[PDB]
Amino acid sequence: QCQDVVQDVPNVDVQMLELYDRMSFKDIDGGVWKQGWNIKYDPLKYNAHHKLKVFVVPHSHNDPGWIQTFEEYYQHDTKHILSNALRHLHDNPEMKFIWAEISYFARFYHDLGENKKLQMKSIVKNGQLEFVTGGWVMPDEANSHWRNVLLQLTEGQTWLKQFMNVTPTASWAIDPFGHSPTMPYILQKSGFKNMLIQRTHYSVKKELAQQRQLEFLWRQIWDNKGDTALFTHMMPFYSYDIPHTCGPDPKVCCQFDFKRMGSFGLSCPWKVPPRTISDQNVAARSDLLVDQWKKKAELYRTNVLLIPLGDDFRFKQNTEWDVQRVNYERLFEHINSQAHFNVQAQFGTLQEYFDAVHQAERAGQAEFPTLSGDFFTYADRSDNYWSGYYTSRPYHKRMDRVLMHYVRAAEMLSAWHSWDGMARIEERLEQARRELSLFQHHDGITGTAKTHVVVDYEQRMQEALKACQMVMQQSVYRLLTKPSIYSPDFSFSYFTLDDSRWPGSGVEDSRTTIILGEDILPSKHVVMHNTLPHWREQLVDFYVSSPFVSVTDLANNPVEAQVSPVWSWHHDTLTKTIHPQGSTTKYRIIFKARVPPMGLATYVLTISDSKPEHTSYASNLLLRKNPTSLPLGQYPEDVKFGDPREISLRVGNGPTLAFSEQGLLKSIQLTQDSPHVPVHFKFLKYGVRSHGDRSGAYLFLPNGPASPVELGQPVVLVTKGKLESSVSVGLPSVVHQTIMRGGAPEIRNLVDIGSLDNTEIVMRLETHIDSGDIFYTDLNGLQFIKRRRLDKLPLQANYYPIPSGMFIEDANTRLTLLTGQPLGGSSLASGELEIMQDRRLASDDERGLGQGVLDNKPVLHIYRLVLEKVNNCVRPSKLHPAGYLTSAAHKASQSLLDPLDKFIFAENEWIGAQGQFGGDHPSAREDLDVSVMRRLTKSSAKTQRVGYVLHRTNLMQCGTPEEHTQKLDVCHLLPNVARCERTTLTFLQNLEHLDGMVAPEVCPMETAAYVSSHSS
Ligand SMILES: *[C@@H]1O[C@H](CO)[C@@H](O)[C@H](O)[C@H]1NC(C)=O
Ligand SMILES: N[C@@H]1C[C@H](O)[C@H](O)[C@@H]1O
Ligand SMILES: [Zn+2]
Repeated sequence: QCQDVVQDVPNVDVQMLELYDRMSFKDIDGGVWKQGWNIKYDPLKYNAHHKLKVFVVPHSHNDPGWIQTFEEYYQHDTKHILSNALRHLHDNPEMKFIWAEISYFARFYHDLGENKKLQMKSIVKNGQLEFVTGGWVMPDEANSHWRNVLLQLTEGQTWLKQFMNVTPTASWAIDPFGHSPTMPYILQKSGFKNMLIQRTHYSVKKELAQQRQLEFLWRQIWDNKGDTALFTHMMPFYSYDIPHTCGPDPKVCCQFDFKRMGSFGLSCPWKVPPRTISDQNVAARSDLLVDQWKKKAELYRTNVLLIPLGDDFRFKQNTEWDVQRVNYERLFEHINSQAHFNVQAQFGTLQEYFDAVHQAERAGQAEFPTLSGDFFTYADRSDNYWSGYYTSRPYHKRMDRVLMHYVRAAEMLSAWHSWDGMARIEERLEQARRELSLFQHHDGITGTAKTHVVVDYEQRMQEALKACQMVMQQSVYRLLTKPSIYSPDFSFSYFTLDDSRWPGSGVEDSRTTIILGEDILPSKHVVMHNTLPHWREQLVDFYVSSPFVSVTDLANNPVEAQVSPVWSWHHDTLTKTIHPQGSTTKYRIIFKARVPPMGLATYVLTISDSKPEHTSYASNLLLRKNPTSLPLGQYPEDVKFGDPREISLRVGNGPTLAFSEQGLLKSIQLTQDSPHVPVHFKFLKYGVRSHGDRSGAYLFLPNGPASPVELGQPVVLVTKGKLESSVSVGLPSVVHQTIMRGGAPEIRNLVDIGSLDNTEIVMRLETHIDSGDIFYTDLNGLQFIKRRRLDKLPLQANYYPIPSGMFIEDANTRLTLLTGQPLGGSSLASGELEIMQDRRLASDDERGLGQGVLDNKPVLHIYRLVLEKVNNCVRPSKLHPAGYLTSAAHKASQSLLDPLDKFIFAENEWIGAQGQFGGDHPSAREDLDVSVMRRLTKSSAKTQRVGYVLHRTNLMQCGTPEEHTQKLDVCHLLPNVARCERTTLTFLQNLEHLDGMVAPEVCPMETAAYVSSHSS
């Protein structure tokens, strides 16, 4: 039976929200362990029959971009680290090394001669070089979507299986800025047995260390039974560098970083340098080091101790390999032979550490606590909370979500067929997956890299978008053209993509107008794709060169349509106002597209000489004092003008929205009867401190609560149509738009912070919902976690990642804000929600980036706003740490992240065109998604294989029958199935051979992967 994820509160030893409520977070000086205490141990704890086993694990943290680009670091540092690791591990059989970032390792290995490839394979096979995690990168855990965490994990592990014949089962995450339970969720479903984390709040490290709870079985917050649990090691100290990994006193541990004696340009800030180990000092040196090790061991439950030995881009020079290796070997020889220490120390790997810990556990020497929750928001010291990077470089955060969807759609659309090598499908998909995967790095999507590195990530993602477009349009042409007519040129553009929300109106004028005319071209085919596994209707829009356009399906049935002007906003330097201009040569046509599950639907746009029967025209009202005319070319309705005033709008039988005279929402009425519920949007600004620590790309250090943006008398544009209405207003730094299509409104903000230095712009919602101190935010687009706003912590500590949505509720009412981009946000008072839009910061914030954030560019942020009655919903109890979306909020999120794709046929006539693809595909319940569909074999494989990742969310029961759907069996989506297997989520291991070749659907909050084999 499926676990109930709502009604049983798991019993765990440590529940992070409960721990937060209880903890006092006092920042006291703990002595040499600044954020701890003076650790004491009983020397008689170890003896001949109970020794301390110490694993020193050499490592090198290699950022795939940060202060230099990926390729710059590869040429300057990483290729030398890997070349010298190969040499020194080969020559020194007891030395060990771990490696995390497969993007760099693949970059290196493919440039090796065969002789060196063979030597590399041998030091991996014999266990000297060990891959940890084996993702393409070490990803951010706050802003990343779980689908892209899995994508990058799969990209790295598929490479490693192919070329190194290994699949890591231990994860190493020493640098992401706070940690998410989405990681153990994905890793445990991908064969992992152990993971390690580091950047958790210094007060959490102290609290868990005092209880010896730094090693725990980390389960998901809803998991009563514990089947999601993954053994997790949290490192105890302030950094992963050598001063903070040997033991609690960095002034002592720095003396054991043998790269700091001077010739390498490094030194010890605690003013005592390392000394070369010799026969004359090894006993004293070992005394000092073993005492640090035994203090660190006090914080953990077994007699097996992990000592990382590394730092950023370490193990580069041959002289550095020698100075670390030779000095540690001298220490190990002395320590291991001096019975009075009762220690056995050696170089080891991460897996070796975890294997020895679990051998101790099985021998009955330790029992580990259970834990649920997350580790946000991180602070490394004092009040320095790392909530700034939840928003930094928001243009690229939004681009991540656009590319996420494009990769999914290109892999799915092209998976239906096998393609000849000449089509370059696999090549373009590999490039797209790798550039998106690279951006999941903890200096990519986080917005914490130097300006020229951000430009490199953007250029890579632009090439990845172009790759996706090529694959998608080739696939649409093949899926919708009569097979005996299909005659592809794999370099040709049969369709171009039309995307209404990226980069966005006002960000780039990149959309193509469909040009129709009696003397050039009467009509145009367009095609919509729906990547979701259920039938979808959704309004779509295109630019057209006439307002007199009508739409038909490919059975020539008329489709109701609305035409609206194309409005653009200009900051007018002559009048010093922000106001809209309408085009006099292009127009927007909007209509409802109905598209099969995982399918395609074709429509035709036809010009006529006059208003067509099934096309209506929106009215337009410009509210401002001092108006001037707004001609619209051939558009048949004249614009109307008026002074600023409150206005109300309703589309279809949907909610009625009321707006202030400044163009901002004031209330929502859900039904014709019901109350006008206050829901007010407001824009505010945070500044930066003029004394003490400055906000930068990582840190948010506001100078108090936000202050309202002074709005003046902004110009408001109201467009009212049968199918779509909107209110748009030109505010300082934001063109804010509320769009209504008959259900939950859509909000679009065109955010241009301009030259406003030391400013963070926030969008706040004010309501009467009696939420108190509780609010909910998501983790990686996968789950919603309960937050409690703690007044004992500063403002910036109450900011959390908002990777896809947030909500507040009381007994009767909920307000959910869904996002199309990860941003930071909070609820700083009962009834409020707020989300940061952009931040422009002049100073560096002392974490090594060496710049502020002064490279802002206009970005179009998108949202959905769902106000709902929830008193009839079956919700978790007050003690449950999770929350769950309603059906309407989940569908609104899907509308933002995986919209219909739109294709415009590029030539004048499409011969052989077909009207639909996928009409026979099952329309699966609403809580189930086909997150990934990917063909895993090239055309030369006799047995083709297609992989699917199926995710089922959990939606609240609120009494809507909402029913009859068809079972989805992904293993029968392609014909001639010969086998169906359940696999790990990376597709790399078969877990179950399935009866009747049927892939079962999954339980709420579960994710499974299946591979179908076809003998076609
Ligand atoms: C891959 O490793 C497995 C595990 O022992 C081994 O049996 C197999 O032969 C290896 N494949 C090769 C040799 O590349
Ligand atoms: N350890 C530092 C943090 C910075 O953001 C970059 O990821 C470096 O590795
Ligand atoms: Zn890093």
